[PDB]
Amino acid sequence: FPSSVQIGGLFIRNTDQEYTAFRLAIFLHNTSPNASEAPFNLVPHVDNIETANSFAVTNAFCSQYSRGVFAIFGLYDKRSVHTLTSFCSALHISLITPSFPTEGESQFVLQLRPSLRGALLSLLDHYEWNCFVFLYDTDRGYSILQAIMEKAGQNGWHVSAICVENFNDVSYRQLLEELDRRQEKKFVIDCEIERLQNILEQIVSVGKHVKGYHYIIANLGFKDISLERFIHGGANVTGFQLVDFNTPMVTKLMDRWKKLDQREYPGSETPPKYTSALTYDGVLVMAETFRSLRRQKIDISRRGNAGDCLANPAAPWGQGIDMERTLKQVRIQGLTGNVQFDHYGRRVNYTMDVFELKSTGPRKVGYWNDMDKLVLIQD
Amino acid sequence: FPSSVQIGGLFIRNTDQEYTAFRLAIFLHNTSPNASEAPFNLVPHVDNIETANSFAVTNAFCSQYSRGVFAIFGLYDKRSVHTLTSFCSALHISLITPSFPTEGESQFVLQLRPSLRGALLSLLDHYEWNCFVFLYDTDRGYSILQAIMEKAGQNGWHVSAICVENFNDVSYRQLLEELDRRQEKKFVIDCEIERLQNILEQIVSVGKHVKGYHYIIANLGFKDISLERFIHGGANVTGFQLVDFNTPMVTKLMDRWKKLDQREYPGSETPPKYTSALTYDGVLVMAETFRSLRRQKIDISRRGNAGDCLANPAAPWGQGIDMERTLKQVRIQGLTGNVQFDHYGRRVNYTMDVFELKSTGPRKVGYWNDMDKLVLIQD
Ligand SMILES: *[C@@H]1O[C@H](CO)[C@@H](O[C@@H]2O[C@H](CO)[C@@H](O)[C@H](O)[C@H]2NC(C)=O)[C@H](O)[C@H]1NC(C)=O
Ligand SMILES: *[C@@H]1O[C@H](CO)[C@@H](O[C@@H]2O[C@H](CO)[C@@H](O)[C@H](O)[C@H]2NC(C)=O)[C@H](O)[C@H]1NC(C)=O
Ligand SMILES: *[C@@H]1O[C@H](CO)[C@@H](O[C@@H]2O[C@H](CO)[C@@H](O)[C@H](O)[C@H]2NC(C)=O)[C@H](O)[C@H]1NC(C)=O
Ligand SMILES: *[C@@H]1O[C@H](CO)[C@@H](O[C@@H]2O[C@H](CO)[C@@H](O)[C@H](O)[C@H]2NC(C)=O)[C@H](O)[C@H]1NC(C)=O
Ligand SMILES: *[C@@H]1O[C@H](CO)[C@@H](O)[C@H](O)[C@H]1NC(C)=O
Ligand SMILES: *[C@@H]1O[C@H](CO)[C@@H](O)[C@H](O)[C@H]1NC(C)=O
Repeated sequence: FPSSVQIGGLFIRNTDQEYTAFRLAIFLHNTSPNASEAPFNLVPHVDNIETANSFAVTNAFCSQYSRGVFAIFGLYDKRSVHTLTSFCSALHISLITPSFPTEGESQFVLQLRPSLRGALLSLLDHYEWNCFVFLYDTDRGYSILQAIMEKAGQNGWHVSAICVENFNDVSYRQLLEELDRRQEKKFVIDCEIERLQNILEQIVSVGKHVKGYHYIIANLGFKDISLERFIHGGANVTGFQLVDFNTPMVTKLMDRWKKLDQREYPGSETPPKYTSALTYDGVLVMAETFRSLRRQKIDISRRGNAGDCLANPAAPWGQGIDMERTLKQVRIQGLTGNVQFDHYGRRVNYTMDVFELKSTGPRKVGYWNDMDKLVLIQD
Repeated sequence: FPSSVQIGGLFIRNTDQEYTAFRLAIFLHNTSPNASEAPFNLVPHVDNIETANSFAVTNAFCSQYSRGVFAIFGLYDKRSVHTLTSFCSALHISLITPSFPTEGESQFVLQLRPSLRGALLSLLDHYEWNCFVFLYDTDRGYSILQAIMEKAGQNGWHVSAICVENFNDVSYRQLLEELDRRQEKKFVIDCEIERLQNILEQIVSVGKHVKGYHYIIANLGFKDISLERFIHGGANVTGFQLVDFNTPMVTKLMDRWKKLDQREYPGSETPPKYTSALTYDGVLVMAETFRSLRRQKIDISRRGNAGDCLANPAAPWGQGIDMERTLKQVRIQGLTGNVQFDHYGRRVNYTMDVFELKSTGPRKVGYWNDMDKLVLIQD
């Protein structure tokens, strides 16, 4: 087994913090005082691309492929998910990603991000929502939209779905205005953080951040966002929190996170978002995987592969099958809790806290896990 | 100007008829008795691939790119739209496609298929639908879904959206059953032809093909499908028909179409579907485009380009800009009527007939064009 293991790093636009987390995890691994933890070094070959279109991601993949990576830690969006996952499976180069889960690809894709679908639907039931509007964007695909619209159709919900991509201050006013005329009181928001911040501001500019309005934020990082105004406005706001900041592992990470040079490690100036936590865990998963391969006595090597992604015929890495099988057997504790997978490479046996906004600030009102579903606190 | 022009042909799964149309148009061009029509020959370099995943489409593109094609006539689906359009724009190789329109790509993509969005929404208004279910699949993206759900949210429609991908006879029964319990009477169906045929059968097995049920079929080929049972059942069925079979141009095509050897030209056994008509027009558009380039005295050549799609830096074809600009200026008559485009490469100044199902069979009840919108017949 090699003393150095080559892995790919494929990051896209506005993922500075995630890359900072990637770098920290790798540093902590390579400088570990524990020979058992680090019998090999991780040598990342990284592309940080700002466009993230399909052509550029394909070129990045092929560049990493020719540099002989055994696996790729990679992010994608709607525009690149298909090429990246397709090239990975075709060539048996395992993809480890913190990006939105995707059912299509079923081999060579390990999806660190657990599904929010069940939790979100369970929540809507508990609250007995029947008429609400769904504000959203499509950067992370259409799964949540489809899940909501299907649940709505089977339950006689009157849901008004509205895409807010490319809305300006005017679009919103009009949007928030009409909304005002219909007297919409309940909302589910599913957007990128940047867009989320903006919508929330608009709602506050509108004065619908007061009681009694209710907002459910459909993401895994309730605490990643500033809700000060809503805490003061008095509106209901519910969300999910995958990362538990009151645990030793997260605490220890935070201890180091706060000491990072914010100029050299952009994104360290704020606490890690859930995507950054997922990225850190991804490195933990890869480290465990290579330790396992080593125990299995599988001397991973890509010699003497041509290194050409467009080679005809395609020449898939023969040891890729072992890598992929071993990845999915990983079961470790991470920033995002129990990290464990099914054969499709999807997270299973996981939990997330459910938070509500109270005067005192965010308060935990329960949790959701894939075995018990929604469990609220009660005396 | 070369006497032979190299073009790409990228066809995916179950596109036999479309390729048959492609071949016929090219044959009719190369064997034209008219020197003005054919001052050059069209030399297609074709890939007919059965999987149609992103890896295979990228490899096909690169193979055609290295064979020195000036443009590519290509089909895609949700899985390949991004790679194909991305590679085309990056390398200034114009894509001419009959596939579902896509707003993202704004250069080097000419979209032969006109939008159905306005027509469909106009239709729902005319009929004053407020409560209906939307049966659909996602092979052609989510535009129609989004358009419906947004229109619904702004108009207080109670729409129940249901995706039917991967439904079997059991899924449908349950589906059609529950539907029965809710007493759903009105439906919009937006699926692939194969899936459409199947749903329609299920509905007939259910007995909801009678009066008074209403079905709106959201596609451009009302006549492409067998509705015999519904003609007899007595249900309302409305749809759109882009190709006018009672015109000299279509008639002449049909004259030759029916004489095709159905073994050598699979798909000729039935009348051309609207996608096949679009494919034929695509060749007409390319022929006109090359005739225009010739008049402009633009001696198109890709010498001595490396021919490597993954070349760094990317070396876009310098004459690609002219090709792309000229494509979009094309204005000709085709099987699908007036073929004309805006600078985004989208169809404009087009019309489609609106058909209803009557005892006598399909009867035209009006039309929709992008200037007049919905115009119904009335005494
Ligand atoms: C605001 O959120 C509170 C959360 O407490 C909602 O009240 C809860 O509703 C659930 C389900 O209806 C009950 O099981 C809890 O007992 C309720 N808690 C309390 C303290 O009342 C409330 O419905 C929401 N109100 C609005 C206007 O959105
Ligand atoms: C869910 O995950 C936990 C680990 O986070 C699993 O608990 C472990 O189970 C093993 C047996 O396989 C015990 O030996 C360990 O002591 C447990 N660790 C704990 C409790 O921290 C649990 O088995 C998983 N449940 C599933 C997969 O159904
Ligand atoms: C079935 O379709 C017929 C189409 O004629 C519908 O009747 C038309 O409705 C439109 C708009 O309401 C009117 O402008 C036409 O004058 C109507 N035509 C006729 C002949 O009545 C009818 O509403 C549909 N019925 C059902 C049950 O779906
Ligand atoms: C819509 O398309 C038709 C062609 O199908 C255009 O009609 C032509 O207009 C030109 C002037 O540019 C006339 O010289 C031709 O005689 C017309 N051909 C016909 C009527 O068959 C029409 O201009 C287009 N309208 C638009 C683009 O607004
Ligand atoms: C050393 O690393 C191995 C593998 O990660 C682990 O089992 C062990 O607990 C570590 N030892 C210490 C002292 O942390
Ligand atoms: C010959 O082709 C040119 C260009 O397509 C066209 O303008 C002309 O009408 C054609 N002539 C005949 C007789 O069809």
